Amino acid sequence: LQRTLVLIKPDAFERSLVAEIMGRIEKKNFKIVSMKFWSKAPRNLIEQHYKEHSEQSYFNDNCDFMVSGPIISIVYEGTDAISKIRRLQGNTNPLASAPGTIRGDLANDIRENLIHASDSEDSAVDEISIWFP
Amino acid sequence: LQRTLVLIKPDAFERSLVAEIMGRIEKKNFKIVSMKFWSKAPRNLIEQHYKEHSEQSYFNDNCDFMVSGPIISIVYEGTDAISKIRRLQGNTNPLASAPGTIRGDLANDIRENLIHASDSEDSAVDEISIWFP
Amino acid sequence: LQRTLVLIKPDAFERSLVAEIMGRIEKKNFKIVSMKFWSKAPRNLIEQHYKEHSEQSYFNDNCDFMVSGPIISIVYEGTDAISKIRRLQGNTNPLASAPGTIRGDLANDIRENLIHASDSEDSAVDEISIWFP
Amino acid sequence: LQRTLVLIKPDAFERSLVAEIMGRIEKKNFKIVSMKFWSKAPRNLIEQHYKEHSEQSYFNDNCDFMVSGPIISIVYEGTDAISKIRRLQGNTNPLASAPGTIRGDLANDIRENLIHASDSEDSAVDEISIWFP
Amino acid sequence: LQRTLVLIKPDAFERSLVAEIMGRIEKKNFKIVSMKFWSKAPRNLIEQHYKEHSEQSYFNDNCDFMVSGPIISIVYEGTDAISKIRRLQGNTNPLASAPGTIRGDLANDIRENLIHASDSEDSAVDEISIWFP
Amino acid sequence: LQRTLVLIKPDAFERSLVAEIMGRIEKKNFKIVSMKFWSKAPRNLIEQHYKEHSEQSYFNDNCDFMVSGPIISIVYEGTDAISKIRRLQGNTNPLASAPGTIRGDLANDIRENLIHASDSEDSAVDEISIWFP
Ligand SMILES: Cc1cn([C@H]2C[C@H](O)[C@@H](COP(=O)(O)OP(=O)(O)O)O2)c(=O)[nH]c1=O
Ligand SMILES: Cc1cn([C@H]2C[C@H](O)[C@@H](COP(=O)(O)OP(=O)(O)O)O2)c(=O)[nH]c1=O
Ligand SMILES: Cc1cn([C@H]2C[C@H](O)[C@@H](COP(=O)(O)OP(=O)(O)O)O2)c(=O)[nH]c1=O
Ligand SMILES: Cc1cn([C@H]2C[C@H](O)[C@@H](COP(=O)(O)OP(=O)(O)O)O2)c(=O)[nH]c1=O
Ligand SMILES: Cc1cn([C@H]2C[C@H](O)[C@@H](COP(=O)(O)OP(=O)(O)O)O2)c(=O)[nH]c1=O
Ligand SMILES: Cc1cn([C@H]2C[C@H](O)[C@@H](COP(=O)(O)OP(=O)(O)O)O2)c(=O)[nH]c1=O
Ligand SMILES: [Mg+2]
Ligand SMILES: [Mg+2]
Ligand SMILES: [Mg+2]
Ligand SMILES: [Mg+2]
Ligand SMILES: [Mg+2]
Ligand SMILES: [Mg+2]
Repeated sequence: LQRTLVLIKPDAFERSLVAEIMGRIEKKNFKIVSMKFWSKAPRNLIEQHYKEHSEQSYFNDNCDFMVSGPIISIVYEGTDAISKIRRLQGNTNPLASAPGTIRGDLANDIRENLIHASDSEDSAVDEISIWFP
Repeated sequence: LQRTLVLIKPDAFERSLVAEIMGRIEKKNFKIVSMKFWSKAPRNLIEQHYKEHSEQSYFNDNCDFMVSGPIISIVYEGTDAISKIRRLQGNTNPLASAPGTIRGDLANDIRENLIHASDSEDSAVDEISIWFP
Repeated sequence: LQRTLVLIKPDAFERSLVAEIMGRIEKKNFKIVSMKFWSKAPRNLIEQHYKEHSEQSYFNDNCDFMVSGPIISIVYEGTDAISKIRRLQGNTNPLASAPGTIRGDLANDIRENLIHASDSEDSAVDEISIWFP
Repeated sequence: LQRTLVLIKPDAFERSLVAEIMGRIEKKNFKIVSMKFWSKAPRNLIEQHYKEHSEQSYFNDNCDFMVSGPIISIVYEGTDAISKIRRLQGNTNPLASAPGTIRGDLANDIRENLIHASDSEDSAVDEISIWFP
Repeated sequence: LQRTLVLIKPDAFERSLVAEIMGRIEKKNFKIVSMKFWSKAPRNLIEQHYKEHSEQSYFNDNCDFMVSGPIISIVYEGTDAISKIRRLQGNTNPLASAPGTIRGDLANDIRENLIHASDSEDSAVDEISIWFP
Repeated sequence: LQRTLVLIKPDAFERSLVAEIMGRIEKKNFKIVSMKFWSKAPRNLIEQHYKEHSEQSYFNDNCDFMVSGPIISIVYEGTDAISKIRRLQGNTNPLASAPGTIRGDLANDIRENLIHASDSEDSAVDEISIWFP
C-alpha cells in the first residue's frame, strides 16, 4: 500500500476534464485520502514542487502555466499506487504517450498535459509534504 | 451569481461514483469555488448541517450514514446555481427521482442518495458557513 | 423486496446496445437473480408472454420481431423494482419516451423498443414463471 | 418521414461537445441526410435563419454569438424527427431544460445553448432551404 | 470464426462493472452465443476450470474468491475471438496490464482481476464443455 | 501545426460509431477545419484516394466496401496531427491493433476498420486535394 501525489492541472479545468481524469483513477480502485482545491496555487509551492526542473529552459513557462488557473492536489492510496498511476498518466511527450493513457487520449502538448503524478516513493513523500504539510 | 453547497456522500465513495457525480455538474459548466475532502465528517457538523431535521424519525440514522465514510464538500458558483443543481440532483425518493438526474440514474434509496445540494438562498448561506467557516 | 422480469429484445443485439441497457439498470443498484440467453426464443413463449395482447392488431408483427434475433431474460430484485425499472425503461411510444430513459435515449420505434419490463406485481409473477419455470 | 435542420452552435466547438451532441442524436437512430461544416457562418445567413426573431431584444447579440466560431448544419431524417429532436434538445431556458436532454445536461445559458433544431414542419422546410439551397 | 469462454468474476458484480466489461467486448463486435448467470458457481466447476493451477500456492485462495459472489459464463464468437479477447483482457499482473485493456483500466489486483478468458483453442473447448455441457 | 485527412467509413455509420470516433479525436484537442458528408462517395474519388493500392488483391473489395454506405471526410488540424491521429487510429490488422486505439477497441476486420487517416505530410496534402479540391 503506497500513497502518491497527483495534481489536476489548470488545463483540466479549462477543458472540463477534471472528473474525466479523477474518474480514470477512481475506476482503477485507488482511493482518495487527502484532497485540496486551489483557486490559484501559490507560485512558491509550484516552484518547490518542480524544484528538480528549476534550471531548465521550460521552468518558468511551466510555473506560469501551473498558476494560470485552479488546481486540485490529491493524495491517492493503493497497492503500488505510484508506479500504477504513472502508467495511467502516460508519457510527457505527446508523440510518445499511448492511447488508453490519460495523456495519450486527452493531452496534445508537452506542457499542457493535464496531470502530475509523483515519480517515486521519495518524491511522493516530498510532494505530499508540500501540498499537505 | 449564486453559490450553492454540495456534499458528495459516503455511498458515492463506496460505489466509486465520485467522478461520475462531479462530472455531471462539471459538464453543466458550474465552477468550483471551494472544495474540501473529509475522511470522516465530525458528527456534530452533520447534525448542524441537518439541524432542520432534528425532530424527524430518520435524523439519527441519517447522521450515522453521513459519518460512515468520506464526504467531499464543494461550493459551486453559477447563475441560478442553487435551483439548477437541485434539478440535476433529483428527488430524494427513489419512487420519484427522474431518469437523467443523479439520483434518478444512480441512487436507489431514500437515505443513501449520493448527493446533498442546498435547497434555497437562505440555506446555501448557512451550509457554506458550516462547511467552509 | 420485489422481483421483476426484463427482456433485452432482439434490436438491442442488432444495434450492440445490450451492455448499454444492462448497465443503466446495474448503475441503479438492482441485483440480478436469474439470467438466461436465448439464441431465438420459441414463438409460443413469446405468444404467452404477450398473451394479453393477442387481440391487438400488432400482436403477430410484434411476435415476429421478438423471434427475429436473440433475447436475454433477466430477473432483477430490489425495493419497488417493478415500478422503478418501468420508469427507467420509458414509454412505449417514441413520441413520448423521455430523454434520460432507455427508450427515450436509444429507441425510435413503437415495436423495436429494446426492452421489456413487467408492469405490475401480478404480471411480474406470471412473466417470471414463463421465462424461468 | 420527416426531415429536420440541426445546427451545432459555436459553443459546442469551444467546449469540445460536438461529438457528444451528435452522438446523442446518432444513438436515437436518426439518419444524416446532409451535413455542412462552416468555419464561420455568414451573418446574413444567421439573420435569415433567425428572421422571426428580428424584433426581439436579443436578436443582434444572438447573431454575434452565432458567428463567433464554427457551426455544423445537419439535416436529419426519421419518423417524426422534428418533434423528437426538439425533445432531445431541451428547453431554451436553463431554469427549465430537463436533465437527460442536451441542454439540460450540457448548457447553462439561454443564448449559448449548444444546438438549434427546427420547431415545426413549416420551419424545417425553410431552414433546410437556407442551409442547403 | 472461433468461440472463447469468458467468466465475469465476482469482483465485477461487487464493483458494478459487469456491463462495463461486457460492453468492451460488445463494442469490438463479438457476439454472445451462450450465457449463464450463476448466483454462486459450484466449487467443483471452478476447480475443474482452473485445474492447471491445482498445485499452485494461490489455487485455494483463487477458488475461494471465485465462489465469493456471482459469476456469468459467456461464450463469445468472432474471427480469432480467443486471442483478441485475451488482448482486450490484459496481463494478470497489475504492474503489467496496459491502460486501454480491461484489467489495465479497471483491475488493481492479481487475483481480483474481473475477467477470465480462454487462453487457447483447446482450453476454450475444455472450458466451454465445463460451463455449457 | 499540421493538417490531416480522415475518412469515417461506412461501417461506422452502420454500427452507429460516427460520434464515438470523432469524439476520440475531439477529446485529443484536434480541431475540424473542413468536413463533408457523402451519402455515397463517388467510386472515382475512392480509387484516387487509394491509388497506391490499385494493383493489390484487396483493391476492388475495399473500394466496394467504401461505397457501400455514407462516409464523412474531415480535415483535422493540430500540432503533429498526422502522426498523432495515426497512433489513435491503430494497426490495420485486428491481430495487431492495441486496446485503447480506435481500431483496437472497436474494429474486428482488416477491411471494415472504421477510419482512414493520412499516413504522411505528402499523402495528407494529396488526400485533402481529392476530398476538398
Ligand atoms: C520535459 C519538459 C517538461 N515540461 C513541463 C511539463 C511537465 O509536466 C513538467 C515536469 O516535467 P517532467 O517531470 O519531465 O514531466 P512529467 O510531468 O511527465 O512527470 O515540466 C515542459 O514544459 N517542457 C519540457 O520539455
Ligand atoms: C425524507 C427523508 C430524508 N432522509 C435523509 C436523506 C436526505 O438526503 C436527508 C435530508 O432530507 P431532505 O432534505 O428531505 O432531502 P434532500 O437530500 O433531497 O434535500 O435526510 C431519510 O433518511 N429518510 C427520509 O424519509
Ligand atoms: C402499443 C403497441 C405495442 N406494440 C408492441 C411493442 C410493445 O413493447 C409490446 C407490448 O405493448 P405494451 O405492453 O403496450 O408496451 P410496453 O412494452 O411499453 O409495456 O407490443 C406494437 O408493436 N405496437 C403498438 O402499437
Ligand atoms: C428566448 C431567447 C432566445 N435567445 C436566442 C437563443 C435561442 O436559441 C435563439 C432562438 O430562440 P428560440 O427560438 O426561442 O429558442 P430555441 O433555440 O430553443 O428554439 O435566440 C436569446 O439569446 N435570448 C432569449 O431570451
Ligand atoms: C498467477 C496467479 C494467478 N492467480 C489467480 C488469478 C488468475 O486469474 C487465476 C489464473 O491464473 P492465470 O491463468 O495465470 O491468469 P489469467 O487469469 O490471466 O489467465 O489465478 C493468483 O491469485 N495469483 C497468481 O500469482
Ligand atoms: C492491407 C490491407 C488493406 N485493406 C484495405 C483496408 C485498408 O484500410 C485499406 C488501405 O490499406 P492500408 O493503407 O494498408 O491501411 P490503413 O487503412 O491502415 O492506412 O485497404 C484490405 O482490405 N486488406 C488488406 O490486406
Ligand atoms: Mg515529473
Ligand atoms: Mg434538503
Ligand atoms: Mg407491457
Ligand atoms: Mg426556435
Ligand atoms: Mg489462464
Ligand atoms: Mg493507408
